[PDB]
Amino acid sequence: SLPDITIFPNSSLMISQGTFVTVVCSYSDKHDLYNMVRLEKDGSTFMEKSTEPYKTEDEFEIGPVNETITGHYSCIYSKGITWSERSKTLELKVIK
Repeated sequence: SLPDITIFPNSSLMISQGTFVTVVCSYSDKHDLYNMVRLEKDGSTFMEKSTEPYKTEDEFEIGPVNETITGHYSCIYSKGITWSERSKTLELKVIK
């Protein structure tokens, strides 16, 4: 194999205007328990859908991006009104 590189901190990403972004929400171990997944942006629901029946990843394609896409994002998995769990938060900054 070729070498790899990883840099920290990596929670804040730069994204060019007109880019297509893919957000991959994932829930190891517990995915079958939750029937909805939502992408939260800046404290409110941005996109949502039913979870995949047979994979543990749920993708949201966001593109082409503009300035409205700048913000903080997290994935929340839920069932009904009572149960929900959230991921870490990532920051996107869209640049022109």
